[PDB]
Amino acid sequence: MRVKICGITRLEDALLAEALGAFALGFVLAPGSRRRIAPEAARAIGEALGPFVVRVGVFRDQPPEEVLRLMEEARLQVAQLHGEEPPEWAEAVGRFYPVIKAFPLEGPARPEWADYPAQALLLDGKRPGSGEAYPRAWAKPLLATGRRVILAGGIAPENLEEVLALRPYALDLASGVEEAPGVKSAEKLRALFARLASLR
Amino acid sequence: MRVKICGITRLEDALLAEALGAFALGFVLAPGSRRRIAPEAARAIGEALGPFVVRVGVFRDQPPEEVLRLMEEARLQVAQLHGEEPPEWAEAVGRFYPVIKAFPLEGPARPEWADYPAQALLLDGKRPGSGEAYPRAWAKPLLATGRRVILAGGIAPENLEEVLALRPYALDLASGVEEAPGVKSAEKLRALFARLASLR
Repeated sequence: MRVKICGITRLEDALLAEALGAFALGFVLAPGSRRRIAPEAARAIGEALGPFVVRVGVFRDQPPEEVLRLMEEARLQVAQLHGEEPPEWAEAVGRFYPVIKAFPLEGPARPEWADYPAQALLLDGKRPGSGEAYPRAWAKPLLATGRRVILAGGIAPENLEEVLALRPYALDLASGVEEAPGVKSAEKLRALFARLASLR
Repeated sequence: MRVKICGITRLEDALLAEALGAFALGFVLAPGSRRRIAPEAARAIGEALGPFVVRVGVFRDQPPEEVLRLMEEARLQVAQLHGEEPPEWAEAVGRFYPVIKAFPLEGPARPEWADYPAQALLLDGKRPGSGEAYPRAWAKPLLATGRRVILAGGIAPENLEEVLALRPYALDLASGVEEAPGVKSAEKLRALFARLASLR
């Protein structure tokens, strides 16, 4: 199963996540987040990573002119629009980078989202980065569309069997592997990736 | 273990490699190569892929400005320099994209290659694209340096043990999983990833 570790703020965490087998790493550049990091910093960390890990930039309600300039600034490869950006904007950025669109789940997901112009659709719980989970089924309607779906929302090594069952494109983790918001736990990560291979 | 499937020329091959768990896909843009693909085609195939797979451009003795133009046209994320590119060129391309530098092995690897300015050093056979293998121990001297090394040169699901034992950063495959140059074999691709999971 593909795993993305979001909210990276330290070299230490990026390297461990990479070593454990993460396919992608998230770098939050949305002013006002509990996991925000300076673009220049995210780039420094990127100079330290290997070429086979995707660098994702996370934004929120920022004009394409902004995002594209930030993406370049931090030398990122994929843009995650976590605000409520217009498909027009997603399209403008999607013209330079693959785009992942975030969508809150206050219940069932409107299959019409599979219509949003993004290479991946992320199903996150009520609040963004609030470690709040939700019932596994709430993803059915979107997964049904066949679009690549990334499951997030309080995922952790404990309740993997659930999300893993749905067999989505990838899993996105943050709180589930942190000792604190923005700080990762070597142990948590270790077990997580230990569980996965175990559930081969 | 991280795996890159190089020489992609068809969407079906890119999709299968992605589905099987490849971390990266190679798109050859070097004139004279048997697995060369049109940059507009690499872009099109790119639009069909998920965001968590790295798109690599492969070049040979092409100047920075050409490399950068191609990377942009094909919308690729990492540049693989497979010729005799001097460090100056690697640094120039590296201002914008992570860089992988290939070294054709004709004997034990030079530890001083660790000084070349690239995020990863790829060890290929005496004749790139030939599918010819080489004594794996030859990788020791460079692996010893601690830098990220990617092993290539006629790797196939049949000889995974030896290179897997070297614990490099990643493995690069092409001929080992093809029915013909540029045309991947579904059977071989599945065999490879099954053999890997079985040797975890």
